[PDB]
Formats: sequence, C-alpha cells, structure tokens
Amino acid sequence: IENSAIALSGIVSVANNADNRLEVFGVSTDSAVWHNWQTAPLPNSSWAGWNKFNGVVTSKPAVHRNSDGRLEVFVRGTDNALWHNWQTAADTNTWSSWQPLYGGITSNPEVCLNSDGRLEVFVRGSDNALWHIWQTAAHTNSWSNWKSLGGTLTSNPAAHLNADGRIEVFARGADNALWHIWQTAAHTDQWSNWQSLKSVITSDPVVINNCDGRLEVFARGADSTLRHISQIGSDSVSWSNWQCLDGVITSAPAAVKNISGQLEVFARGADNTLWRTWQTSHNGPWSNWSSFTGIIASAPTVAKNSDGRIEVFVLGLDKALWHLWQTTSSTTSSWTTWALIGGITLIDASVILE
Amino acid sequence: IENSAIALSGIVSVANNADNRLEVFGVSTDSAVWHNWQTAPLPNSSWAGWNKFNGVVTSKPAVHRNSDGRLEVFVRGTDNALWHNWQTAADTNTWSSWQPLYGGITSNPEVCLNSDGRLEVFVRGSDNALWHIWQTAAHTNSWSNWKSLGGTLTSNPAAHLNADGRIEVFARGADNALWHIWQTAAHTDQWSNWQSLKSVITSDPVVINNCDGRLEVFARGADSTLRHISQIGSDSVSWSNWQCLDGVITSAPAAVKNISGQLEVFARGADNTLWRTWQTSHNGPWSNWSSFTGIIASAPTVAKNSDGRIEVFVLGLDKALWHLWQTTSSTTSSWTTWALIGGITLIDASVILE
Amino acid sequence: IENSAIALSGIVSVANNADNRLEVFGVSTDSAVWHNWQTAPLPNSSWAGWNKFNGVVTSKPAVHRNSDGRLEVFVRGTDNALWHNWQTAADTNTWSSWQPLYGGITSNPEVCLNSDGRLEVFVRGSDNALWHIWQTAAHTNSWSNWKSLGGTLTSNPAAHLNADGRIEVFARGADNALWHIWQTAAHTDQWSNWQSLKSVITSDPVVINNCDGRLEVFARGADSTLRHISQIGSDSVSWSNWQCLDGVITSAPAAVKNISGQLEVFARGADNTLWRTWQTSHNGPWSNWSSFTGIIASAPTVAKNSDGRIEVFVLGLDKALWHLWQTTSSTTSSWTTWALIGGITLIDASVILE
Amino acid sequence: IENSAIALSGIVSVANNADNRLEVFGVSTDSAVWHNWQTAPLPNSSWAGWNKFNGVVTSKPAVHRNSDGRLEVFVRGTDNALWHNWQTAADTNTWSSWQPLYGGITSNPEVCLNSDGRLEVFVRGSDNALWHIWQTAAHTNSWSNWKSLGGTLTSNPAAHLNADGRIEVFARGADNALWHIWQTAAHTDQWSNWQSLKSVITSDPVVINNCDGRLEVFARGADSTLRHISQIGSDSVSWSNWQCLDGVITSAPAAVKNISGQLEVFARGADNTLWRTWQTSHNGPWSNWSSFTGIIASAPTVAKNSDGRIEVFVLGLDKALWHLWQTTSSTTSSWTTWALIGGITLIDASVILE
Ligand SMILES: C[C@@H]1O[C@@H](O)[C@@H](O)[C@H](O)[C@@H]1O
Ligand SMILES: C[C@@H]1O[C@@H](O)[C@@H](O)[C@H](O)[C@@H]1O
Ligand SMILES: C[C@@H]1O[C@@H](O)[C@@H](O)[C@H](O)[C@@H]1O
Ligand SMILES: C[C@@H]1O[C@@H](O)[C@@H](O)[C@H](O)[C@@H]1O
Ligand SMILES: C[C@@H]1O[C@H](O)[C@@H](O)[C@H](O)[C@@H]1O
Ligand SMILES: C[C@@H]1O[C@H](O)[C@@H](O)[C@H](O)[C@@H]1O
Ligand SMILES: C[C@@H]1O[C@H](O)[C@@H](O)[C@H](O)[C@@H]1O
Ligand SMILES: C[C@@H]1O[C@H](O)[C@@H](O)[C@H](O)[C@@H]1O
Ligand SMILES: C[C@@H]1O[C@H](O)[C@@H](O)[C@H](O)[C@@H]1O
Ligand SMILES: C[C@@H]1O[C@H](O)[C@@H](O)[C@H](O)[C@@H]1O
Ligand SMILES: C[C@@H]1O[C@H](O)[C@@H](O)[C@H](O)[C@@H]1O
Ligand SMILES: C[C@@H]1O[C@H](O)[C@@H](O)[C@H](O)[C@@H]1O
Ligand SMILES: C[C@@H]1O[C@H](O)[C@@H](O)[C@H](O)[C@@H]1O
Ligand SMILES: C[C@@H]1O[C@H](O)[C@@H](O)[C@H](O)[C@@H]1O
Ligand SMILES: C[C@@H]1O[C@H](O)[C@@H](O)[C@H](O)[C@@H]1O
Ligand SMILES: C[C@@H]1O[C@H](O)[C@@H](O)[C@H](O)[C@@H]1O
Repeated sequence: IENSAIALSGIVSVANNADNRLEVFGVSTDSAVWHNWQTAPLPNSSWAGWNKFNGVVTSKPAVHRNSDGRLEVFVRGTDNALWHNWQTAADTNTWSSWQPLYGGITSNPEVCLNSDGRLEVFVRGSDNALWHIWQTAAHTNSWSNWKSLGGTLTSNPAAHLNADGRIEVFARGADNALWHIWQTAAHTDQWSNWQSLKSVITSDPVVINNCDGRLEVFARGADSTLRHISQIGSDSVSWSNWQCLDGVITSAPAAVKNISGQLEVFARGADNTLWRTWQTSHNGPWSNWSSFTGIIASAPTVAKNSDGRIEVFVLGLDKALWHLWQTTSSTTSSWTTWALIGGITLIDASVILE
Repeated sequence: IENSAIALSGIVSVANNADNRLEVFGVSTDSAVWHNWQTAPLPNSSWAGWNKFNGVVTSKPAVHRNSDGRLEVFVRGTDNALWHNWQTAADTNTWSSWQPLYGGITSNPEVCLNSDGRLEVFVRGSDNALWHIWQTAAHTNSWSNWKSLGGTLTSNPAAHLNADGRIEVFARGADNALWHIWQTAAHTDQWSNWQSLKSVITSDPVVINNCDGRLEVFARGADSTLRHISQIGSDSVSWSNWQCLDGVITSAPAAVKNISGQLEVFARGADNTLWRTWQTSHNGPWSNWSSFTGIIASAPTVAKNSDGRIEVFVLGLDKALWHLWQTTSSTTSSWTTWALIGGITLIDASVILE
Repeated sequence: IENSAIALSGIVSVANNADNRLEVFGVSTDSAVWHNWQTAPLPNSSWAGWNKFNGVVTSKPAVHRNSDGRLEVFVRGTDNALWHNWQTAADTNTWSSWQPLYGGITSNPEVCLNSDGRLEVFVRGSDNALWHIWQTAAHTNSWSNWKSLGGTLTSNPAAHLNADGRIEVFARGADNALWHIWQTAAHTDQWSNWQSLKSVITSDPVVINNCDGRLEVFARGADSTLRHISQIGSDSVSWSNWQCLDGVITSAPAAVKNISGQLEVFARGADNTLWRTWQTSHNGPWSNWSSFTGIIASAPTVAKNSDGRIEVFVLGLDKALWHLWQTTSSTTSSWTTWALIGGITLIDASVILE
Repeated sequence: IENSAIALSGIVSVANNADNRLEVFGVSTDSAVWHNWQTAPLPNSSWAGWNKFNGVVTSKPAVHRNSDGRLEVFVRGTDNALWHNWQTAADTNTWSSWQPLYGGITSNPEVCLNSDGRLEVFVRGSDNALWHIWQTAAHTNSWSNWKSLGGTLTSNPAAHLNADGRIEVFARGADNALWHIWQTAAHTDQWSNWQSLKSVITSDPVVINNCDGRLEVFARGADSTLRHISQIGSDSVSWSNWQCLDGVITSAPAAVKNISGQLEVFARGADNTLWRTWQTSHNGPWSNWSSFTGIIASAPTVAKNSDGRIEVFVLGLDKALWHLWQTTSSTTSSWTTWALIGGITLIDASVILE
C-alpha cells in the first residue's frame, strides 16, 4: 500500500438511543440515507426494518445522541454543504427533514458532544483546513457560524472528549503523519495549535478513552499493520511512543472498551475476514488476532448493547448489512455467526479525499 | 455508637443537568423542597438563587436525570406516599407539580436509572420490606404497580448499576449487617434472593463502580471507622473481605471516582470537619485522611462538574448550604474554602427509621 | 486482648540453603537448638531427621543465608549474650560450634543481609534500646562492636531491605505503636531517627517487599484482627493509612509473595486453625480468609521451595513440628494436609519481653 | 538489513559479585580475557584496573555467579571446545586456570543458574543443534556429559528462569524466527519440544522476568526496530502478540527491571548513540526513546549496582570500555556522561555464526 492510502471504512454509523437500543445509518443504491433499529434493548431483539430518509446525500452519514436523548444525523448534500436531521422526541420514529447547515464540505462529517451538552461537527473544508460548527445551546437547533481551525487534512477527522471535558481532534496531515489539535479549556472556543504525533498512517485515526482517563489512538500504519499510541497522563501533555502489532489489516480499525475496562480492536484482516484483538490485562499486552468466519467487504462498525454485549456490523458480499454479537455480557462470552439485516443493499458513500 | 445507629446523612441531593450544570435539592424550614443551580457549567459560575417547589414533604428528596435529560425528584408526602415532579424540558426551569405515585413509604426514596432508560425507585415499605416501582417506558410518565422485594430493612436502600446493566440494591438488615439483592438479567423484573455481606454497619451503604466494572461499597462500621468491600469480578459472584480504614468518622461517607479512574471518599471526621481519603494508585492503598478547615453539620454530598472538578456540599453551623471545589481538573488540584449558597436555611428531613 | 499483648510466635526459623533446600531450626525440651532439612529440593523430598547443636539457648534462634550460601544461626545464650554458628561450606552438614558475639540481649535476635553481602543483627538491649552488630566484610567472621540505635522497644525487631538497598527496622514502641528507623544510605552506618507509624499493634511486625519496590507491614491490631500499611513510593517518604481486615487472629501473621507477584498472609485464626488470605489482584482487595483443617499451637512459619511452592510449618497439639504445602507451583494449586516431621518435640523459647 | 543479520553485540559480560560489586569481562587485542571490577559497592567506587587471564580464547566470555557467590566464566578455546575458570573464594581475586569442558562449540556460550543452585551452559554445537552441560551438584566442579536438545540455531541462545524455576531457552531458528524450548519440571532433565514464536528477528533474543512472573522477550526485527512479546501467564502456555516500537536500532537491545518494577530497554540507535526507553506505568506503554550524548561502537551491557542504580558499559571509538550510570537510586535519577575504564582496548570476539 502507498503511504497516502486510506483504508476501507465502515459501511454504517451506529448509535445508542436514549433507551440504549442500537440504530444504524447507511446509504443505499438510491444515494439516500436509510436506517434500522432494534425494537427493544434485548439480546433477542428483532429489528424494525429499513426506513428511508428522503434526500440524495454525498457522504457517509454521521450520527450522535444529543444530551436530551434525541439522535441527530449529519451528512454532505448534493450541494456539497452540510445537512442534518433529528428525532423530534427521544426513542421515537418522528424525524425532521434534512435541514441546512451550509458550508463547503470536502470530507465525511465527524460529530462530538461537548461536556456541556452541545453537539459540535468537524469537517475538512474547501481549503483543506479543519472547520467546525456547533450548537450554541445544548440540544437546541441554534448553531454557530462556521469557523476555521487551520491545518491541511488528508484524512477524515476523528474527535473525542478528554476525561477533563476538552474535545481533541485527530487527522492525517499533508505529510501523511497523524496530527492533533484540542480545546485548551473544556467546551470553550479556545484551541491549541496543530501538533504532530509523527509516524505515517494509512487509515483514518480511531480514538478511545481508557479507564484512567488517557486517550489512546489506533490507526493502520505504512506497513499495513495496526499501530497505537496513548497519552502519558498525570497532567503531562506527552504521548507514548508508537507501537505496532503484528498482523496485516485491510480496513480501518474499530476500537471499543469492554465492561471489564479493557480495550479491544476489530479490523478486517489479511484474509478479508473479521479479526479481533484484546488487551490481556490492565494496559497489558495484546492478544494474537482471532478470526471470525466469513469474508467481509467493509471495515467493522462496533457498538455495545444496553447490557454491555459487543455487536459488530459489516458489509457482506451480497452488499447487505450483516452483524454478529456476544451472546452474554461476560468478557469470555461466545459469539454468534454473521446474520443478515436484510431489505436493502448499501454503498460506500464516503467522500473520496484525493 | 450503637450497632443500630445510622450516621448523619447529607443535607441535599445533587444532580447534573443535561448540560452538566449542578443542581441541588433540600428541604427548608417550611418543610418544602427548594432547589438552586449553577447558571453555567463553568468554574466561576454564579448560582441562580433558591427557588421553592410548593408542597409540604416528609423525607429527604431524591433526584435523578432521566434518559432524555430531564431531572425528576422523588419525595415522601404528608400522606406518607411517594410523590414526584420533573422538568418538562431538559435544562429548563419549567417543572410539574408534585404528582402521586401512592404507596406507603417508611424510608427516604432511592432512585436509579435502568440500562434501558427507565427510572426505578426503591423504598422501605409499611411492612419494612424493600418495595420498588418503575417507569414502564423510558423517560415517560407511565409507572408500574408497587411490587415487593421482601427482606427487613433498617437503613435506607442504595441502588447502583453493575457494569452489565443489572441494578443491585444494598441495605442494612435486621441483624445490622449489610445485605444486597440484584436483577439477574439487565433491566428485567427478575431478581435474586437477599444475601448477606455480613459485618455491622452504622450508616447507609454507599456504592460506586470501579473502572474495571467491579462494584465497591463503603459504610461506617461498628467501631465508627470507614469500611469497604468490593466485587471480585471475572464473572465471579464473590466479594472481597471487608477492610476498615483508620480514622473515626461522624457522618455517612460519600464516594466519587475521579477523572483519573481512582476512588476518593469524603466524610465528616472525628473533629467535625470534612475529611478526604483517596486511593494512591490503581486499586491501591488509601491515603491518610486529609482535613478541610471548617466545622460542618451534615455529611458531605459530592458531585463532579462538566470538566471533572470535584465539588462538595454541606450544612453549615448557620444552617445554610456551603460548598467548596477543586479549582482545576487535575487530580492534584488545589481546593477552595467553604463558600455560602445563601438565601434559605435547611433542615434534615430524612425519615427517622426507628 | 490487652494493647501490650504479643501474639503467639512461630515455633521454628526457616531458611533456603544455597541449593534452595528448606532447613528449619527450633528448640527442643533440652533447651538446645535442633535442625532438620529437605534432602533434595523436590516436591517429594524426604527430610534428613532432627540433628542437635550442642549448647543450651535462651531465645528463639534466627537463621539467615550468607552471601556465599552458608547458613548462619543466631541465638541468645545462657549468659544472655548473643551466640552464632554457621555452615563451614554451603549445602554441607559441617557446622561451627556456637561462637560468642557478646552483648546483653533482651529480645529474640533478628538478622538481615545488607545489599553489600554483610549480615547484620538487631536486638533489644539491656536498656531496652535497639542495638545492632554486623559483619565488617561480606560473609566473613569479622564483626563490628555493638552500637546503639536508641528507642524503647516492646516487641522483637523486624528488619527488611528496601528496594534501594537500605535496611529498615520495625518494632513496637513504649506507646504500643509501630515505630521504624532506617539506613539513609544503602549498607552504610548512617541511620534516621525513630518515627512512628501510629496505631496499636499486638504482635511483632512482619514486613515484606512488593514487586513495585514498596515495603508493606502486617501486624495484629488492638481489636485482634490483621492490619497492614505500605510505603507510598515514588521517592516519597510517606506511608498509606492503616487498613484492617475482618477476622480475629490468634497468632503473629506470616506474609509471603507468591510467584505471581501477589501477597498472601497466613495466621492462626479465631478457631485455632490455620487461616490464609491473598490479594485477589495487583495491589488488590484481599480475599476472605480460608481455613486449613487442624488445630495448631503456634503461628505459622512460611517459606517457598525452589519451584515457588509455598510451604507452612507449625507446632502441633503433640508438640511436634507439622507442615503442609502446595502440590504444584500454580497460584491455584491444591494443598496437602498437615504431615508430621517427627523425632523431637519443640518448646517456644522466645524471650519473654515484659 | 537482511532477515539473517545478527545485530552488533555487547563488548563485555558483567556480573555482580557476592558482595554485589560489578565485575566486567572482555577480550583484548591479545585474544585473552581480561577483567576489571569495582573495589567497593559504592556510587563513587574506583575500579581495580585491568587484569589478564592467561589463555587465548575464541568467543565472547560468559560469566555467572554460582549459588555460593563465586564467579565463573565460560569461553570457547583455541580448540573450539568449552573452557571455564572460577573464583576459588567469593569476592576474592584468586582464580582457577582455564579448565576443559570439551565439546565442539559453534556459538558464544550462554550460562544460567538452575533453581537448585546448579549452573547450566547452552551452546550451538557442531551440528548446529542446541547442546547443554550442567553442574551435577550445586556450585561444584562436577559436570555432566554433553547432551543435545536438537533444533537448528542461527543465533546465540538466551536462557532464563521462569518464576516457577524452569529454565527456558530462546534462539533464532533456520527460518529466522524466534524459537524456544523449556524444562517442563523445574531444574530437571525433562524438556519440551521446540516451538516457534514466529516473526523474524535480526539480533540475539534478550529475555527478562516481569514482577508478575511472566517472561518478556526483546529482539530487533526485520525492519530494524525493537520488538517484544510476553507470556500471557495464569498457568497459560500462551504468549502475547508481537509489538514493535518505533525507532531504528543498530545493536542488540539490553533489558533491565528497575527497582520500581518497571522494564527499561537500552540499545544503540540509528544515530549510533545510546538510546533508552522505559515502561511509563505498570505493564504500560513505552516512552519515546531518549538519547545519551556520545557515539558508541557496541551494543550496551546493562547492570544494576548494590543500591539499584543502573549502569551501562559500551565500546568507545577509541576501542576502550566506557560506562555511565544513574547518580541516585530514584527512577528519575540523573545520569552521568560516559567515563573511560582505561588500560586496555577490546575486540569483539563473538563467534561468527554464518
Ligand atoms: C495538519 C497539519 O497542519 C500543518 O502543520 C501542516 O504543515 C502539516 O503538514 C499538517 O497538515
Ligand atoms: C434483608 C434481610 O432479609 C432477611 O434475610 C432477614 O432475615 C435479614 O435479617 C435481613 O433483614
Ligand atoms: C521506639 C520509640 O522511641 C522513642 O521515640 C519513644 O518515645 C517511643 O515511645 C518509642 O518507644
Ligand atoms: C530451532 C527450530 O528447530 C526445528 O524445528 C526447525 O525446523 C526450525 O526451523 C528451527 O530451526
Ligand atoms: C441531503 C439534502 O437532501 C435534499 O433533498 C437536497 O435538496 C439537498 O441538496 C441535500 O442533498
Ligand atoms: C466548511 C467551510 O464552509 C465555508 O463556507 C467555506 O468558506 C470554508 O472554506 C469551509 O469550506
Ligand atoms: C458475512 C457473510 O458471510 C458469507 O460468507 C457471505 O456469503 C455473505 O455475503 C456475507 O458476507
Ligand atoms: C408533596 C405533596 O405536596 C402536596 O401539596 C400534598 O398535598 C401532598 O400530600 C404531598 O405532601
Ligand atoms: C410501598 C408499598 O405501598 C403499598 O401500598 C403497601 O401495601 C406496601 O406494604 C408498601 O408499603
Ligand atoms: C462551613 C462554614 O465554616 C464556618 O466555620 C462556620 O462558621 C460556618 O457556619 C460554616 O459551617
Ligand atoms: C549457646 C551457647 O552454648 C554454650 O554451651 C554455652 O556455654 C553458652 O553460654 C551459650 O549458651
Ligand atoms: C546488646 C548491647 O550489649 C552491650 O554490652 C550493652 O552495654 C548494651 O546495653 C546492649 O545490651
Ligand atoms: C496439625 C495436626 O492436626 C491434628 O489434628 C492434631 O492432632 C495434631 O497434633 C497436629 O496439631
Ligand atoms: C582458553 C584455553 O586457554 C589455553 O591456554 C588453551 O591451551 C586452550 O586451548 C584454551 O584456548
Ligand atoms: C557441543 C557438543 O560437543 C560434542 O562433542 C559434539 O559431538 C556435539 O555435536 C556438540 O558439538
Ligand atoms: C563514549 C565516548 O564518546 C566520545 O565521543 C568518543 O570520542 C569516545 O571514543 C567514546 O566513544
């Protein structure tokens, strides 16, 4: 692979509803967003069926739960501006129409919740810089003007809250290295300069928080293996060295923290099946990758159920959405085999960044 | 102290709003509930002033945030039944009137959020058993009938979610030991039998979750010192031995998990000042207690701000509410000295359990 | 029990030979020291039989392995002075006669190895202060003069190396609290002043090193339960608060670090059987005590075999030495039941400190 | 670099004497072994000066301390057989002549101490298999016959005790992967078959024990960076995945466990200076490499002083031995700059394995 490659992304965005039911969002062959959901937060739950939002879209959709429980989806439109829609009541299938947030968008949108309850969206803009826009009041349809954070992006952005409430954004730069920028006071429009974490990544970065409040970042490297880095913590503003893990992966990775507090990472492997690795102990070494039966056609998208059970979604060879999950909450739970969520097929609507 | 004593409780209940502003609830000399809140989730924020809910009450009030962000308060009424009121919109000072949930209540109420978004309330009933009632749909004013969990309670109940979504309830029993009972499937009406954790406690139990998903319980013991016990974990249904910490305490303890993942405990000490102890490392030993200047007249009530800063509320010698807090998010942050939240005085409305 | 009680001690001293065979030393009804050893460092090993050192003694004997592998035993004599004898070659049953080190001794002797290979002995002296004497060259029969470290002791001393090579000595003081004093430079005659760790202990203190280089001290408390305290570490000269563990114990405790790095403690329990508790995780909480069948008449003495298997020695109701051990090296190994090491009976020769 | 390269090795072997004084062994331009030692185990200690053992040698020498404190050195002779010499008394400069152990040796020798006090030596033999020979009685000049462990070696062997007393040997195989073989009962002639840890290493393997009893192995990889792997533990016979650390290294690595229980690794870096990395927390992530001033001409050899202070030895550009060390025992201690141990120059006598 080339240093400037971006690994295959996930095919849906997933969220937990206010009642913790999983709900997924993808783009079908009509270039419209469709969604589907569990009807109950139970291990046996049926799924409602695929329901369409009217409107042609031009990016992967991004979803986040508002601080009042209402889901809200962000997507690029036919006019290359940002659009969004939302549940008008938590846990209810009453949605707004797509509504305009304007701007000129050249990446998939990335949405984060500030620690004061206000949603905030990050995109690459028409000048390849990072731009953002936010709710000016928690869970309200009052949005700011667009504002630039500068930089030159060559990946989609990835945003995450630090334990102290400061949003931090990660993105690949013009030199194919991982760069990052952050709020310097929680949920305030006060930002750092861009700083480089070095190395070379060949996927979007993926970021998760450890129990102990340290951010950890995962990405595919130049040699096509998983690599990761973490904050040193203790009021330090330093990071660890990079480590790679053996095993060639062929999609973006997806990270999750299990209910035991340990990290797990999923990715499509060299044989195009789903691979999983997990920390064997607190901060510990990582297990050899383990494989699930079945060839997959997207990166995994990983979520957790109301009872902590991990669930994974992927594009199948039939171009439909499949999922599998842990049967019980235990960290040693067995897993199901891939099952179909049928009724539509999906396309990869991700913005082509080059 | 006698084995059957119940240590002095906190004087307010505290919650985070959907936007993470702190809001406190207490009972004034008119035997009505009043509340006060931060106007913004900032370290410098002013407080709105004391506002009254009309209605005479006969217990300490209990507050919880619904899964749609709306706060909801539970209290015993003049008729010894359960009453509740709620914000009609998240982050808004538009409240319902007190509305009836009926029942015969002989303890302070305790409220928990199930992992499927439904509030659930636990009380001691007219026959001294544990009784509960719940929302039948997430964040909706549809409630179940009252149902008995049996037992004989001599403390208020304390409820907490396990990492796998199962509510677990702790309460002192007829033998003055700590007992507990739990959902055996997450957010389902399937409960265990009562089981004893043994020992003798002289306060309500206080329960918190560790990073690694293990519950930890704190209480004052027969010798008036803090003692604690924790789940062994690893799909075990066993608990650790009890450990006590040196230092005589004179109120209920209050536990909090800081943004570094470590536990801290606050309690009024033998000299009637606020004492604090913290885990020195991951699961580690506990620090010697450290003292804050100022004589206090209630147990502490502890909360965290939107940026992770710990904040403590207590009754003063003037019978008014005071608070102090960490000045920065760091675990080594300095602390302020007690400041007054003036305008009313408070009484301890806790139900007298004997 | 009274605050000034000293819990029943172990009946033998145990050491590993240069080849790691266990060897035990006790006092028989002739008031002479006898010893016995494994003939091979194997799980099935026979024991050689009881062999007598000629000479009447007046304390429990203390044994340590020199830095050249030779065992060396220290004891108080009929003249109340210190005497010692030694293997003249490692792993060989060729011993010196008892040889004089003089002094006036009013406690059992305690021996430690400095980090530069020189043995050092600590005793309470005729004026109740701590006194010490040392090899002036590693593993050589050249000893210093007696020198005083001051203080007032009401227990036998317990000495242990810090991770940085500094000997630290623990002993109960005139106020029945735990006190300690330490080298301020490794293996040098430069010592701190006495400092109090506070509390009240009713046994000799027992000290062990954690993996992470922090000393941890165990003792019985005023309420007859096990209590413990540890160094905070990180170049701090502070200690944790004291914690007690539920369960009444009736002898001195014995601590050991298993080959997994976790601490375990053994003690005679309230029912006069052997009890065991272990840390359930890294620095973690402690297990409920578990009991071994059989009434015992001394504190346990605990050792580790060449393969890490834990082995325990106690006085039986027949006044003979019994032992049991782990059958395999695993931390979850099963245990044998008490077996007799027959041929002599033993007395408790410990110096009566009052 | 090629997959079959073996990274530059250290220029001396180092041991602690019975009194913990450091002593180093190297080969000079006369192809004889010389040694030098600290005169006292102190931070300021002078060194004795270079002293020659008569006899021409044909490998790097290997040194180990016997279980009776006497150092013993192993080397290949002019006849390609194994030779050894020893201190005849601990801590004394009275040495045997080189004495024969015979055999046909095609690697540097590697020496380990069994958990029953018997030295054991591992070499590649005339048929490229692993061969070994051992003391049949602890610290005695009675040796076994040579015996084969099979395999095909392309690196020098590296041997280490498991926490349970079983020797484990690591060596690169015919496929350039890391292989290992182990005693299946502690200090017994009962061995496993060879098993592969996979990957590709371009240096000798280096093995150390973690506090928690798990072996960890370090080696340079095919991409010239440091990589490492560890035992999973918990009576499992599994290992972690491999991880690499960013940073090109140009010698064998040297690992050490500091007195805080954390691992540190030293290696010559891409700019031919000494680099150091350390675990930032328990099992934690690894720091970015830090550099010491000065170009070096060998891998580092790392030791610990009697007080825990880390000390490093390297070949200088003048072909003499240099060292630097921590000034205090603290983990954050400052370091000295390179100082000369003058009087001879050294050559790399390592056996050329191809
Ligand atoms: C995001 C970063 O912004 C500037 O610093 C560029 O010079 C970097 O190459 C990178 O694109
Ligand atoms: C809550 C518990 O319920 C029953 O088991 C009683 O026998 C106990 O004493 C306790 O009150
Ligand atoms: C060992 C200690 O030495 C002195 O400080 C005494 O005052 C203490 O009581 C204690 O005995
Ligand atoms: C040491 C190992 O021994 C055999 O298994 C060989 O097939 C391997 O290639 C390796 O050399
Ligand atoms: C998502 C939105 O759907 C609408 O129908 C379009 O008119 C907008 O341009 C945008 O594409
Ligand atoms: C997303 C932002 O929208 C604005 O309208 C543009 O002017 C900016 O360059 C950027 O593209
Ligand atoms: C995940 C499923 O595995 C099967 O082998 C495929 O045939 C399906 O299309 C799908 O990819
Ligand atoms: C809290 C409620 O306030 C109301 O005014 C009363 O009528 C009810 O009895 C109850 O006390
Ligand atoms: C709280 C419950 O209310 C019901 O009405 C009573 O019948 C129960 O005994 C219990 O007190
Ligand atoms: C906390 C405050 O400390 C002061 O000393 C008291 O005078 C106030 O009443 C209040 O208790
Ligand atoms: C241990 C020593 O044994 C000898 O026989 C005695 O003479 C000494 O006094 C001392 O008791
Ligand atoms: C052990 C020491 O021996 C010396 O001879 C005595 O003078 C001291 O007081 C002390 O007893
Ligand atoms: C440990 C052994 O247990 C048995 O019950 C006793 O009869 C023996 O004397 C001995 O104490
Ligand atoms: C190390 C030994 O030194 C001796 O002098 C030689 O005779 C042997 O062959 C061997 O080299
Ligand atoms: C080291 C061993 O020495 C023996 O003499 C040889 O026969 C073996 O092949 C091997 O080289
Ligand atoms: C370590 C020392 O650093 C210096 O720069 C060199 O000149 C010396 O030869 C030696 O290598």
